[PDB]
Amino acid sequence: GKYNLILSEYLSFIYNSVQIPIYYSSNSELENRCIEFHSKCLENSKNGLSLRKLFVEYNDVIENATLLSILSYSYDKYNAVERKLVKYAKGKPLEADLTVNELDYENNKMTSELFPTAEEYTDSLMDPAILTSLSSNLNAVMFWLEKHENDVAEKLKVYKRRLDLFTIVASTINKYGVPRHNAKYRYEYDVMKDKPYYLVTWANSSIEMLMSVFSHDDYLIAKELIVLSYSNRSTLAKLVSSPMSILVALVDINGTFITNEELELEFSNKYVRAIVPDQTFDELNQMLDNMRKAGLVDIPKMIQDWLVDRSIEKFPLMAKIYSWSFHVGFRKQKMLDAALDQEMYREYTMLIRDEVVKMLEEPVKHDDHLLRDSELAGLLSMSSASNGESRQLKFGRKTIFSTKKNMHVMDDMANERYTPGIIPPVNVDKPIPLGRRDVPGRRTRIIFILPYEYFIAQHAVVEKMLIYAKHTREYAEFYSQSNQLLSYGDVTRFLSNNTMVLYTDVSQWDSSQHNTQPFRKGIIMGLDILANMTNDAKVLQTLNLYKQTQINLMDSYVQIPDGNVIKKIQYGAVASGEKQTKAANSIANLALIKTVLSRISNKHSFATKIIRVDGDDNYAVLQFNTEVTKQMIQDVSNDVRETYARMNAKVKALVSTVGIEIAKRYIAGGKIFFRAGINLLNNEKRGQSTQWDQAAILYSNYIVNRLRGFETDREFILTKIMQMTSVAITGSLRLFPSERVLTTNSTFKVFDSEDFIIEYGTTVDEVYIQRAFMSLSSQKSGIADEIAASSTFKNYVTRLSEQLLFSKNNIVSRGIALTEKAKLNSYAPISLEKRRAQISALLTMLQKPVTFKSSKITINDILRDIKPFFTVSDAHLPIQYQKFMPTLPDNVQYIIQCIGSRTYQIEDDGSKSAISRLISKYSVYKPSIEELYKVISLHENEIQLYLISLGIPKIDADTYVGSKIYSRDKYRILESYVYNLLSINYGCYQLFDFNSPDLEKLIRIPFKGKIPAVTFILHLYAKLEVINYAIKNGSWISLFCNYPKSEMIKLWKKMWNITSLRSPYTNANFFQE
RNA sequence: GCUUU
Repeated sequence: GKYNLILSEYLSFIYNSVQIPIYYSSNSELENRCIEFHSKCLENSKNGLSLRKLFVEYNDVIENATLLSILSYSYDKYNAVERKLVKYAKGKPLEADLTVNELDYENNKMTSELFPTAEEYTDSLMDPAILTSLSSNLNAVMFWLEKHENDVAEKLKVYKRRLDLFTIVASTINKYGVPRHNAKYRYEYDVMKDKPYYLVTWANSSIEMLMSVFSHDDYLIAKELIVLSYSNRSTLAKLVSSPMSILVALVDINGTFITNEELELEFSNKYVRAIVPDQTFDELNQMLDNMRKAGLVDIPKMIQDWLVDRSIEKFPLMAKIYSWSFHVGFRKQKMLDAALDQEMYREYTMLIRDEVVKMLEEPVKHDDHLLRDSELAGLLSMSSASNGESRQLKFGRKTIFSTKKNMHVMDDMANERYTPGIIPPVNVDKPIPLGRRDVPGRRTRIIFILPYEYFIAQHAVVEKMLIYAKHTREYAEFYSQSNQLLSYGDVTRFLSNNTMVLYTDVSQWDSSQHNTQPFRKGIIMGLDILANMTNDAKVLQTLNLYKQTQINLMDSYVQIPDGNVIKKIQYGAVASGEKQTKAANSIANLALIKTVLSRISNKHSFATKIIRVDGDDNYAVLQFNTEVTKQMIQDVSNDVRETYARMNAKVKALVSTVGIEIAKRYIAGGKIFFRAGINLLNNEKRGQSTQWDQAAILYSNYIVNRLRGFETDREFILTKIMQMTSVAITGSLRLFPSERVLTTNSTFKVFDSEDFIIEYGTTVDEVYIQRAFMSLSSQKSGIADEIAASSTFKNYVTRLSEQLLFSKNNIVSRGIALTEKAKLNSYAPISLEKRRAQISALLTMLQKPVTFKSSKITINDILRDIKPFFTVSDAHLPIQYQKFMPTLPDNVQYIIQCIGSRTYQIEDDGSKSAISRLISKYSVYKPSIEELYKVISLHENEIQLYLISLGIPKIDADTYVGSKIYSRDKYRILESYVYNLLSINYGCYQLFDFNSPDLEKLIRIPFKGKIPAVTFILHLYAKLEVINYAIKNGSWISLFCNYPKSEMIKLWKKMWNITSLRSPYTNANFFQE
C-alpha cells in the first residue's frame, strides 16, 4: 500500500505554497462519512484552515474506507523545474564533440545549425515520441534524490553514485535551460533552436540509465555511456555490444541444461572445453581497441579484466554491459540515408524453390479450401493500418479522409473499383510509399507500405507456409508452442569435445540487392511447380496472384522524402512490408545456411546434429570424427566466411564449441541470457495510445528488463506512473488516481501492487470499485456510429457474410459487424472521441463512484467464491534445480529452483479443440477463444446449426454434436479460455512449470463428486496462490481444499458466464509480443 | 497530423 504514501510525498514535494484525499466505501453509512469529509476538506481549504482536526474527526474514514484518489490544488505556474534544477547544476556542462558521427546531422550541433529556419525544422530525428515530458522526468529524479538524501551505508552510496550522474545531466541542461514541451509532448523549433538538437532525447536516456544504477559498476557504466552518448549518436551501442559475440565462445561449460526426448529442460553435468583460435583473440582485441579509440575507457577495461580467467561466475558484468548499451536511445537517421546503404546462387535458389514447394504441395494437391477462398480469407484478416495514400472517403453523408486499409477496401467495393484480380504495380509509375523501423545500435531500416491487393494475394499462402513451419524444427520461431528455453536447450544438447557450433548474423544479407534476384526467382519457380500440381481455378488464381506480387516487386521504386520533397528512387533490394516477410526471410536464411554448410564439407567431414534459423540469425551444430582443436575451428571458420564471401554476403560468421549469440538470445557458459535493452523514456514511434496505456506499457517494460537483468528503481517507475495517470480538472486542479484504482484487476489497471504477483479483489470495497469501472468500459463515438450506419459499410459486412456462410448468420454475424466497427479505432477522430468520453467518465467516477446493476461475471468473482474453502499450512520445498537463467531476480529464480520450469506455451486460444479444427477443415473462418467459449456452451441443436451455417457438412456436424470429443472440447475450451483470462503465458508466470510434481504435492484437493471445470479451477487457483506466496515470502505453503458438493454445482454455472476484462495492463502484455 | 508486419 506504499504507492499511496509515496504519491503524497511527491505532490507535497512538487507543490508548496493543498491535497484533498478522496475516499469511498462499499458501506452506506461509511460513504456518507466519506462524502461529509470531502466536503469539509474542500471548505476548509477554501478558507486556508487546517485539515488536521478533520482527519482526526473522520479517523474512521481514513482507517477503513478505501482511498480513491488525491486532489491537488496547486496555484503555481508549472515552473519549479527551472528553480529546482540549479542546486544540482554545479558541474561543468558537456561539450558536444561534433567530430564523432559520420552523417553531419547525427552530431549534437545546435538545432539552428541543422535547421536555420522554422520551416526546415523537424523533430523526426530526436522525438522521444512518448506521452511524458522531460520536465516531469527531471522532477521525478530530483524528488528521488531528496528522499534518499539522508540515507546511510550502501543505500547512501547508491544515492551518491546517482547524485554525481544527475549533476552531469543538470549542468548540461542548465547551460541552455529546460526545453518546454507542447500539449502533444513534442519539442518545437522555438524551444529547440537555441539548444543542442539531441538535448532532450539524450537527457531522457541518461536519466533512465542513472535511475537504474545501483552498484559501483552500474555507475561506472552509466557515466561512460552518458558522456559518450551526448556526442556519439551512431556507434556507441554497436561498439559496446559488439565484443559479446566473441565472449560467448570463450567461457567453459561446467554443467548445463539440455533438451530431452519429451522436449523439456533437464540438467546435464557435462563439461565442454571452450576452444578459441588465436585469430578470434585478435578480432576481439580489434573490437576492444575500437571501443578505446571512441573514447571508451572503463567499459573496455572491465571486459579486459574479465578476459584473464573468463569465468561464467564473473560473466554477469559482461551481460550487464551488453544490456546497458541499448539504453543510449534509438538511432533515428534520415529516410534517404537508411534507404541508401542498399552464378553461385544456383544451389541457394533451388533450396528456396524446393522449400516453398514442400510447404504447399499437400495443401495444393488436395485442393485446400483456404487456398481456394484465399481472397475471402484475406478480407477477414485485413488490418486497419496504411494502404499508402490519403484518400478522400465519403461515408453515408460524410466526406472525410483516411489512409486506413480497411476504409479503402470498403470504399473501393462500393464503387466497382475493388479489384484484387489486378495486383497494382510498384515501379516508377506507382512508387512504393515508405515506412521505417528504428532500433538501438543498429542502422535504420525501411518498410514497404504496399496496397491491400498485396496482403490479400499473399495471406492464405503464408498461413499454409507457417503451418508447415509450425511442425518443422529448423524454424525455431514457429515450431510448436515452443518458447525460447527449448531453443536454448537444443544448442546445449549436442555440445561436446567433438562438435562445434556455428552462429551467423545475416541481417545485412536480407537487405542486400544481391539477395533479391535469387529470392524472388526462387519463390516464383516454386510457385510454378505448385501450379502444375492442380487444375483448380480457385487454387491457380490465388496461386497465380502470389506469383504476380513477386514479379511486381522484382523491379520496385520507392518514394523517399528528401526534405519536404519526395524523390522517387529505384529500390532493387528486398525490404519488408509483405505478408510473406517473416516466413520468406526465414525460408531464405535456412536455405543460405544449408548452402554454406554443403559447400564447406567438400573439405571437412562433419555430421549435422541440428540446423536452425531464428529471425535474423541462423546456426548449426556440427559433429566431427575427431576432437576439435583451435586449428580445426579456424579452418572451418575461414572456409565458412569465404563461402559467405563468395556469395557476396556481408555477414558475421563465428565458430565455437560452447556458446552462441543471436539477436533474440545468447548462451554463455551453458547458461541462457536475454538482452535487457528495452528503452523506457524514449520510444521508437508515435502511436495512438493514451498516457494511461503508455504508463502501463512503461511498467510492462520495466518488468521485462528487470527479469532480463536491468532494473530501474521501482520508486522512479512509480513516480512516472503518478505523473502519467493524472488528469487535469482545470489549470490549478489536478486529480491523481489511487493505488486501488491503478492496480485492481479492472479495465483501468496499469500495474500490479507487487511485482510478479497479480491480485484479485478479495474485499467488498475492491469488488465495488471493480464493478464501477467496468460500467464505463466501452464509450460511444458518433463519428463511429455514422460510418457504422453508412451504406458502403453495411454492404461490406453483408458482402463478407454472404460469401462466408450458407445457412444462418448471427452468432457469427454479430461478430463480423463488430470486428469491423473496431478497425475504425485506428482512425484518430474516432479514437479521440473515445478518450474524451473516457476522461469525463473517469473524472466523475474518481469524484464519487456510481452504482451498477452488476449482473456481469468475471474471473475475479469466480476466484472470490473459491477462496474461503481452502486451508493454508506452512510447507517446505527444497531447491533442486540449478539456475540456468542467471539474471532473473531472486524471488522469481527461487520458484524455478523449487518447482522447475517449462519449455512451452499453454494453449490459450482453443485452437487445439476438435470443433475449432473441424471449422478449419471446411471454413476459412476463425472463431476466437471467446466465441468458441460461448458456442461450445450452446444447446446441442444450436451447435449443429452454427457448424452448418459455416459450411460444415451434415454427416460431420451431426457426428460431432454428440460424440465423446464434443463433451471433451467443452472442458478444453473453458480451460483454454481461463488460462487466457489469467495471463498464464505472460510476465513471470510463463516461466514456471505449472504441472510440477513438486508444486503438485503442495495442493491437496479431495474430489467430492467429479466435475472437470470445478476440479481444474480449484487446482489452478491453488497453484497460483501457493506460487504467489512463494514469490512474496521465499517460503512455501500447502493448500487443502474442503469445497462442498452443493457449492460446485453453483460454481459450474458461474464458470460458463465469465466476461473478459480489457485494460492498459492487458494491452501492455499483448503489446510486448 | 504521418506510421506495413
